[PDB]
Amino acid sequence: PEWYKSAVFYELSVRTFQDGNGDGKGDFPGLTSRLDYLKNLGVDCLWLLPWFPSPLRDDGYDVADYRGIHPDLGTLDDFKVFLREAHARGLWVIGDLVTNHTSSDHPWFQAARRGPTLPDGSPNEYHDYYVWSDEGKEYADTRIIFTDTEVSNWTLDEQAGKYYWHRFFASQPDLNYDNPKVVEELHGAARFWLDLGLDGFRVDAVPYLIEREGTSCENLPETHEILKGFRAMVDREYPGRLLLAEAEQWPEEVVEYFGTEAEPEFHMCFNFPVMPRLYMSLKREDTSSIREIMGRLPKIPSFGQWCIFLRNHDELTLEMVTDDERAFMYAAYAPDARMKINVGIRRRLAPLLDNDRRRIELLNTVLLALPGSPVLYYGDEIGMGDDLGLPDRNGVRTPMQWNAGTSGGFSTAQPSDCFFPPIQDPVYGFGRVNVQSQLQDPSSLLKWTARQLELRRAHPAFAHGDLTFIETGNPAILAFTRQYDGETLLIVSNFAGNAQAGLLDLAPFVGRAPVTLSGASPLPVVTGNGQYPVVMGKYDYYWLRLNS
Amino acid sequence: PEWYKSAVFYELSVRTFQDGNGDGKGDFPGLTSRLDYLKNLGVDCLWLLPWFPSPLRDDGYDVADYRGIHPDLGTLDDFKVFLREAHARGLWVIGDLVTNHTSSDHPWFQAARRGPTLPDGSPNEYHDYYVWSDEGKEYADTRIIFTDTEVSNWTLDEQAGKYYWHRFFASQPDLNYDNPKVVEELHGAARFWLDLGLDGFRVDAVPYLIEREGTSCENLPETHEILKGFRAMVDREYPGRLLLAEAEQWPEEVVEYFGTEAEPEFHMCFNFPVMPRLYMSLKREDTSSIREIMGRLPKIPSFGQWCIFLRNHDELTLEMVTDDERAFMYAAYAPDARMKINVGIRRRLAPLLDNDRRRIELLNTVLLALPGSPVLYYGDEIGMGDDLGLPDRNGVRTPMQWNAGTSGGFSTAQPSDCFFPPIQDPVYGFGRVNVQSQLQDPSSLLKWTARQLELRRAHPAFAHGDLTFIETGNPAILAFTRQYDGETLLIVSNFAGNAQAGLLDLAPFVGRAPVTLSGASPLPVVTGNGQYPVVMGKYDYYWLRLNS
Ligand SMILES: [Ca+2]
Ligand SMILES: [Ca+2]
Ligand SMILES: [Mg+2]
Ligand SMILES: [Mg+2]
Repeated sequence: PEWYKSAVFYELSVRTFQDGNGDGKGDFPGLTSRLDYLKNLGVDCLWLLPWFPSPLRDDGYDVADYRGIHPDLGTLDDFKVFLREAHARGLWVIGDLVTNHTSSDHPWFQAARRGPTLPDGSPNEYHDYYVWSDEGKEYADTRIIFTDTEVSNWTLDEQAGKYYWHRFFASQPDLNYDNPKVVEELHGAARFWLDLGLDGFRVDAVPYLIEREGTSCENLPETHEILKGFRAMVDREYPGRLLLAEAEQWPEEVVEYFGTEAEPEFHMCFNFPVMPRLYMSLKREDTSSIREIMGRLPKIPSFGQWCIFLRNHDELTLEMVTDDERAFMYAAYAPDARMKINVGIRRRLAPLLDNDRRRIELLNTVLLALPGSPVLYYGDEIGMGDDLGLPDRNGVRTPMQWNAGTSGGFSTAQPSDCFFPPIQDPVYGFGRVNVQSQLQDPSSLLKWTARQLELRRAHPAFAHGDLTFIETGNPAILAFTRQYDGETLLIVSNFAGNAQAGLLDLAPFVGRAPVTLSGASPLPVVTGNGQYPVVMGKYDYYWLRLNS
Repeated sequence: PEWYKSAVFYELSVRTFQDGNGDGKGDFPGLTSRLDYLKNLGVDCLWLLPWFPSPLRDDGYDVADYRGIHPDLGTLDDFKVFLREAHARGLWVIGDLVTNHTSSDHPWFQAARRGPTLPDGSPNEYHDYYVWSDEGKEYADTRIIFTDTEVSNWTLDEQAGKYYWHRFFASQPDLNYDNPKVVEELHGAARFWLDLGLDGFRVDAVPYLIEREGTSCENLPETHEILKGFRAMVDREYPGRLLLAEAEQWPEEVVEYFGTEAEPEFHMCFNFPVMPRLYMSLKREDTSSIREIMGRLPKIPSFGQWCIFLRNHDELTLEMVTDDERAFMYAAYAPDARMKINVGIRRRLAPLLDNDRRRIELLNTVLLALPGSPVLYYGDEIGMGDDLGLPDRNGVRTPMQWNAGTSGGFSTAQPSDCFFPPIQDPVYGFGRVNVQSQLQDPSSLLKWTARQLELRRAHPAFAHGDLTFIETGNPAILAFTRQYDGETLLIVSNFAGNAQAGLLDLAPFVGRAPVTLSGASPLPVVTGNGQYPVVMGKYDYYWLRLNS
């Protein structure tokens, strides 16, 4: 199998991970000094949030120069040196190719807003790089994604005197992909970084490339054609590199971003369908949704691989769930109106689960058992907290907490002088939660994560095997098998907060002796009926092999 | 039933709990301000460590005035107010009556070491308050209890020119209970405090009162008869008051300290027999030794109630276990030779269990479900650690950690200036393990202890009911029932570090459904055979009720 099927991804922001020069802002030298950490955690691949020059009105997803490194973060030679030292430690590295849009402050748009004609008479090449309208009347059949800041997907530019289109901030005008000169430019943006050694791209907001009147302007076929073109390029010109879709849609729509095998698109897609159901199942102590949503996922092509994740740098999205489910999830997980944003909840993993470690562990054993490659949001392995006094999703992006010293080890600058301020509240602050402490605690959450990644690493079934739900007879107990090679694993997870009993249907496994993946603790051999009784305490997870 | 059969006890030392005036030493004004915390924790009786005038050569167990308050700790009026404020909250308060010995700085011993006759010529009333010998020959049978420090229980006195007896430090001369004027004085001391309102006493070192040649000078008949006289005193003059005994002996000799319904002695004794066997059971993953020592305990009288604990201000003592048993506790639990003191281990509960919460929760639920009244050591409810850089068991007595402020909130004094210096290492120090953090943390070990004493309080079978083990068919799992009034409880606990299976023998409960005490989750009904399949994760505890 390909390398990315086996990997554990780890998602960090250069700017909030480690500061190297005391300016209060994370940078590449700082990241480079921390690399042994990620090596020894069990991480295989760094996913870096955007590092490009940018005015940071969406924290770097408003790219202003696809071919550089933001001054805050180091120089291009810094990047080159970090990329060298990552590969010297067996870490693959992938970027963010922000394809749908650029900053208002990108040269292309500053040039596009001059008009169709230049003041001499000749055409303005760059005007048609972007999406203009004289009235802004087009595409009304579309939803606004940033509901808490934007009123229209059309904004009037003062200079061009007409309306430009954007699915996100008006800082971030949409690029016009019916212009093949623009498709050129981002093949060329990709080649620039692929030639430097980068192993792949998270591609940003792929469902929103092409708009069309009288459609939802999401997931359209021509969008997939643009994306097949990217895969065609990378397969020919840089074999073995990764393409990783951020497609946040319903499951029938998400499987499309893989593509047939005769004409492929991405290699991997995030499993946005299950992420909200993991949390919902917890509060309801009912796993039905998990199995039904895993149910609506087709078989995917040979080269395909899901990226399973719990949280990340954006809010917990709720835009692809039922009106009912969404209401439930706010009631269970956003008690304060301050916790809500944009059809979503902006909290880090540990506070969503009340800092209860039995629950955090439970959800992480599922992340690593469900089929795919698991990606970890930085700091979620020491149990970091949110800071909601910060605006718009910055609250979950606070600086990494390395030790109990100045700014938690993030900078020698004072927390006031940090890009976002290091958390110091009595529960989740760097005085209580930091890596130093958990390296010297025999029992810490950092240690526990590393151990389960070893344990996952020691059974290739978890990364490569099939999935089959077995029926338990009690919706608080979710159970499934994963088979690959001789291995057949059995994973039983109790989503309720008191003891539960189930009656696992294991008729296909009569004769087999289940034992524990930690020290092969023996269980009764499955016999006759196939119907196996089990009892489980609070949030327990049995990880088991079915000999022979 | 009497109050002490229902109480939760909390052990603490006034000197290391709360400083009031920032002089570095804890004091009764500071303790009074924290009674809200103790009441809210669900504690019922405070047990205080000795608070008398003294030179603290054994943290005040070497007493130099029975009817004063050590000035480190306040005035006798500060003590009255504390006592008034504790009762005003429905809290009992018991003291420590050090009976066997007095400081060498006690007025008595200063007088007694002057000889059997004064200079003027009349007899010295005080000389016989202590046990003198001219040779040191006598009582050659006895063992030294402070094995690391004293070579001889006899010590020459420079001034009296003859040897004096001490079972503990040389600076703690033994009182002589063959003089009835000593029994007189300690009845009067005992009265002094009971007249002020104290709800009883822990009597210290009871086995070693009277010494007789040709015996071990422990547990003697004449030591019990002195003690029957104490019970008789409080029985008559102060009905209600608890007598409580520290008797660190094998089970048959421990049970003598209650002393039949005909002429009673103590209302309560520390269950020293089970404690080593709980720790040893956890590391063998084999609970047999817990059942064996509950068996060898004979039934105690009607007024009697065990005192169950895990840790306390002394070392985890091993003086009363096998050579093999002791070798296993030393190997499993004392990797540094330094952690050994006086046949036993000087470490706090959280270090002993590798700071592992699943394990701390395990033992504590066992503390709460075994018959007896449970006593908690101060700060093991937040998971405090130890400081081996202090001498002679003081490592487990560092100041309480209230918050992350100046000395963990124990004082405005710098930690260099505290009586003992607050713990500050990266795992257990007060920047990470403190009460502020855990009152604010939804899922803290403190909140856990409270929510888990409330469960205990909600079921009088825990306090009063019987005890019956059941057979589980797997020595890793420890099950018992407890029955009182309607209620039959069923407590199943896994002592292994990975999932275990067992077949519980529930034959006399067929037709009956076990249900969960938390959130009333019912399990499969016990049927036909009675043989109940169960599975259990890492250090699980099932607290169940049996309908109907
Ligand atoms: Ca677009
Ligand atoms: Ca004595
Ligand atoms: Mg910097
Ligand atoms: Mg003081």
